[PDB]
Amino acid sequence: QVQLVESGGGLVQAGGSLRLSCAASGSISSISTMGWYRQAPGKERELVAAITSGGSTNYADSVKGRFTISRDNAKNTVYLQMNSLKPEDTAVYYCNFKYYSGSYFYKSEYDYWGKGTPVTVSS
Repeated sequence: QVQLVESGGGLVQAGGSLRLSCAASGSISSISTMGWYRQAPGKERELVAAITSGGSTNYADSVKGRFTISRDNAKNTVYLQMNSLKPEDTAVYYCNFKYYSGSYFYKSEYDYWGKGTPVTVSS
């Protein structure tokens, strides 16, 4: 019933797996893009996975073939199944919802994000 609150993170050893989830604000299909950004202390924000309203997915190089972004319309929830975790994946993960609107005279781009969740992959 709570939204824009990333859950499912924690501490796991290398090779482990986690599954992060985030509920959307209303109809998750009204969304235009859903992404899972991550940032480690001392490092810059980086996009890890991004699904479009059509299902087209994009991934990063380090996470390709390991992390899997996905969506459930019934539960209005975006999912990131992280697998074969490596210590270089330790960071705080944020979920972002991008909404595009416009007409022949204007263009609006809303971005809503959550508080994040920590992921610690131990060596």
